[PDB]
Amino acid sequence: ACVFFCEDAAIIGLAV
Amino acid sequence: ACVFFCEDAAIIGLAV
Amino acid sequence: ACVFFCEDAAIIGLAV
Repeated sequence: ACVFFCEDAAIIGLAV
Repeated sequence: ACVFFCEDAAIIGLAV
Repeated sequence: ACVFFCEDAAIIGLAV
């Protein structure tokens, strides 16, 4: 998978 | 939302 | 195209 930068607070790396 | 980095060259941050 | 940081393990930028 990939690292998306998404709001989750703050914008963080998110594994998608 | 998530930040995507795409070229138009120049890279741009795309807000989605 | 858009650049994604994806596992390929090492995480590599892919330009989709």
